[PDB]
Amino acid sequence: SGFRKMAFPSGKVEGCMVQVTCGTTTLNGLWLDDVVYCPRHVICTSEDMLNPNYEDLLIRKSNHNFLVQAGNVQLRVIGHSMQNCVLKLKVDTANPKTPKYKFVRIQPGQTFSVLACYNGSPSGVYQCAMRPNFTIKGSFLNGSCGSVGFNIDYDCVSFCYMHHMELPTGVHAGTDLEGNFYGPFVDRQTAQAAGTDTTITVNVLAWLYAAVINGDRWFLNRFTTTLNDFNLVAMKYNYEPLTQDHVDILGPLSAQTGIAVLDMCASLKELLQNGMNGRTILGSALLEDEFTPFDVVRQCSGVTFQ
Amino acid sequence: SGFRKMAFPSGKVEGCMVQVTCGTTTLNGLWLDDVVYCPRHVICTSEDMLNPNYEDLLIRKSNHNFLVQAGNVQLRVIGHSMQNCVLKLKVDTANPKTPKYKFVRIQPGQTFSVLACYNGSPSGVYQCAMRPNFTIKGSFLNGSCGSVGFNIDYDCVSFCYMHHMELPTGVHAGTDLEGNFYGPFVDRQTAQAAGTDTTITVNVLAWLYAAVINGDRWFLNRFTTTLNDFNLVAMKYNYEPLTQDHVDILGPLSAQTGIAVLDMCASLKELLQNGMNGRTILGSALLEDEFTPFDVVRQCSGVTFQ
Ligand SMILES: *C(=N)[C@@H](NC(=O)[C@@H]1[C@@H]2[C@H](CN1C(=O)[C@@H](NC(=O)C(F)(F)F)C(C)(C)C)C2(C)C)c1cncc2cc(F)ccc12
Ligand SMILES: *C(=N)[C@@H](NC(=O)[C@@H]1[C@@H]2[C@H](CN1C(=O)[C@@H](NC(=O)C(F)(F)F)C(C)(C)C)C2(C)C)c1cncc2cc(F)ccc12
Repeated sequence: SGFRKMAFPSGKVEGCMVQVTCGTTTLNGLWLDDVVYCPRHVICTSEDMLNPNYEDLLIRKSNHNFLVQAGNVQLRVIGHSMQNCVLKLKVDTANPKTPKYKFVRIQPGQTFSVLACYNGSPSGVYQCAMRPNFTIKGSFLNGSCGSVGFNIDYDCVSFCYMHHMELPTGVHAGTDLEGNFYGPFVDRQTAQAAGTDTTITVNVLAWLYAAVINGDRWFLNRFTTTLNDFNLVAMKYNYEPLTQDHVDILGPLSAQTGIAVLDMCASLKELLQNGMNGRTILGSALLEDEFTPFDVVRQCSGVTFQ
Repeated sequence: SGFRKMAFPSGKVEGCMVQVTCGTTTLNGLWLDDVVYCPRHVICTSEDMLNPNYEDLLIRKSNHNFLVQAGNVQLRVIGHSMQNCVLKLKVDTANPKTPKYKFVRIQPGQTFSVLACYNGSPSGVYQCAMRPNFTIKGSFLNGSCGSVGFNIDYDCVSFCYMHHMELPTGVHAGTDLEGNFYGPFVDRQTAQAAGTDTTITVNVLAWLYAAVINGDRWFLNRFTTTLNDFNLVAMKYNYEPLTQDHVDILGPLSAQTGIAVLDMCASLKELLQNGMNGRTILGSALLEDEFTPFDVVRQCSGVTFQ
């Protein structure tokens, strides 16, 4: 038992991280087969980054303008190109540690592990959700651009996120590995801002089920509610609507606990209207929304990866 | 910016995990050089584990009673011995992935990363503190015994914890890597129980400093307090006493924020007496005590490991 924000083991990703230098800018790259992926704003200078023009900036660069450090070993760049907001640096060595991988784009509401990196050196790993407003509440300092987010499905790494920038509220914005931003953000220094967020309802319900599995039951009640009357209540407290597909996804968790999905919604309703009255759930005094139903089945059942 | 419970990159530990089978019991082992370390209760049966007698049980075993799986590769056990509560299985192959390592025993109040493992296969990584009562609030299911806790200091893995057992409150107990239990727990099936805990005061203060660095300031005040009058207040709310050495350890964080340690104690005093009045700190509605001053300097400054 127990319940933690748990990241995937990071070793397979650690073996892909490298340092990319262009000019006086150093950031992180992802080395898979003979390509290094990194944020294209590496080619910008301080005054470039105000309103930059990346096709112009890139034609003025040469392969030798890019220094790639794999540990204490240098890699010749033998080619370069831009794909959307990432750079693809072709190098003369295939990464012998290349795992089986995929480039996937995730949905707001889904979770992933982030291997925070500086100078190509992994610093720490932690779990994030893609917020409904397409930001992530990460932990990132200067030099962390190019760090990636990922999931692991048995032996295959599905890369979903590359870090580009921190917004003024202290949340983080980036791209999928094809260089397309999550949300309405651009790799320029404008006045862009997150935009209003919502709470991920289906995830909160999944986490209430994790609590019941781990013995917290005080918030249960005999009451019930209909999907419509619940979705009424979610809308007032700035929660996302719950769909029938969310109810279906919660099926396994409902069956394991014996608590019908709509009954747990009645509990959530009461928790939203009454607060928690000084009690806690899974060590939290807030309703937690960054565990998916998958995540809960994962720790409360115990699946591994090889 | 941002602040997360962040684990160390786990790759160096992942390359050490193996599966140990003896009879019908399977658990995890740690393979360093030519030795596999694992909980000695692997040699027990269901009826053995009531009041077991390990020297007797071990002399009845042979090297071939121990099946060791390193991935899909078997390792001959060529020797076995007991050291306190762990088994040392000498195998015929040195682990080529053996990192630089140390076996260290930690203090209640310190933190570490846990690589949860099943059947020798890493499942997830997360951050824990050693509670004042020598338990850890982990996340562990059947088969997770033998999973290890660790810290990384540049390139060297300091192993501090091996998982043995779950107590009835759902917290976890185990040993250091020399086989000596943390706290008053035994690898028998008795009625043993955690025993009363306290909140780790110095860690809460470190986390308030992390909040100030990340822009939460509402809990600040001009007030001050003396160490004695604060330690008075800690004792009522079941917080550990704060020592002058704790104040010294908080020095760097005090200097970076401009908030004297004893001033932050006055803030903590008010937070304990008044609650938080519906506000949050670093996304928490509770005072968090599982980040050390080191941990805070680590994310709010950005140190890596190679
Ligand atoms: C990566 N190592 C670094 N990010 C950047 O350098 C990006 C990149 C240009 C500036 N920038 C920013 O993150 C800035 N933010 C913004 O322009 C905006 F708020 F998002 F609009 C800023 C002001 C330096 C934070 C471009 C936007 C393309 C990076 C990554 N994570 C965190 C930080 C924190 C920092 F203090 C500095 C740099 C960070
Ligand atoms: C490891 N794979 C497993 N732990 C054990 O098998 C240990 C080990 C014997 C029983 N045990 C326990 O953890 C039991 N707990 C206790 O006896 C006590 F409460 F701590 F006193 C119990 C009742 C099965 C949980 C010895 C004590 C030496 C393990 C590890 N982590 C979590 C779990 C959860 C489980 F449900 C079962 C086994 C677990």
